[PDB]
Amino acid sequence: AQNPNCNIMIFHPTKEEFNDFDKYIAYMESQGAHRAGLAKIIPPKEWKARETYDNISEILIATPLQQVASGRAGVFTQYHKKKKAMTVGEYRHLANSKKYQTPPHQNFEDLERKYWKNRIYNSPIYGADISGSLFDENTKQWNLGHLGTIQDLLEKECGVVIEGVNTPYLYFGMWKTTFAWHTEDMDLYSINYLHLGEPKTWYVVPPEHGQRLERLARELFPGSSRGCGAFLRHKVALISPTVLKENGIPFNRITQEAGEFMVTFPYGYHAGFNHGFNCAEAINFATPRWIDYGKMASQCSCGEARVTFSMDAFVRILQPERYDLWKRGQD
Ligand SMILES: O=C(O)CNC(=O)C(=O)O
Ligand SMILES: [Mg+2]
Ligand code: NI
Ligand SMILES: [Zn+2]
Repeated sequence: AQNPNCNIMIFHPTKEEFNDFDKYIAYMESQGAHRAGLAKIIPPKEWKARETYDNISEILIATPLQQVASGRAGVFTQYHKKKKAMTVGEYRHLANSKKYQTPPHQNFEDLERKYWKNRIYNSPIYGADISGSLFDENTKQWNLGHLGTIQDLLEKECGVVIEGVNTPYLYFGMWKTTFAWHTEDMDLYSINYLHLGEPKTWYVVPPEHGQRLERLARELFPGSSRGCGAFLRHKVALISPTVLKENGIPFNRITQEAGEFMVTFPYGYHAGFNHGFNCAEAINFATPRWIDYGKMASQCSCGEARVTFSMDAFVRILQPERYDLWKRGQD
């Protein structure tokens, strides 16, 4: 078995190897990358996502989200308070303000310490989940707006044609902006490219150990657990590395820098935070190996998780028994 300790692997494809996306994902899996739940891909030196980022300030963040925490430093939830629209140029100025900027620090580890110590005492503002792409249309390799669609993968694998579309999302972050512990919708893969700015630190649980994280989460968030049998689908709970270590939960961590891709694998729980002003782009995707994870994915039916139009068909075809109850939660 390749990568039996489930370490995060880092890949350096050549420009030749960067041509065929599906093939390279299958290669990474042949080396055991999926066992970690997360892999880093450093693009060939010849590759670029676009020529410059000089003209992005007029992108609109229609609903910036203020991430307000409740709990204790290592075990907290966050809720998202909607704020007034602002441009990316306005948001970048805000991120660089004295109130919101990254503090002085020695290195990523020092910054990570300061994050866990201090996050809950602040409410950073996240420009998340903005439909769109920063890849130049002429970028042919690993262009997240030109991937094969999950609907087409389900059709190729299973023969059933379904409605729905699959497009990327932009994320504009600042210091302390936070992504809560989650897997993807329908336990899909994700791919995330850090276009610009300051780093993003990731934490990940190997897929084979995801249920250990779920059991800890039920213990640590007991009211939430009673409310919903899949409450991590709400994407609100945070648990620190120290707490995970105290409770024996297997995990790994890595920092992504600008110019790097990360891939999350089916049922790889992940969480993290941004170091300062940045912009990332991410999208879900599928491979043949995903289908069995899709069929087994938990679902929130309490009404909180509320997701895209396109998840309907995935539930309806892969999980017909659950369909009725899950759709009640959607309506
Ligand atoms: O970058 C973020 O805030 C969150 N991204 C992801 O969870 C992802 O790419 O799967
Ligand atoms: Mg612009
Ligand atoms: Ni994710
Ligand atoms: Zn729920």
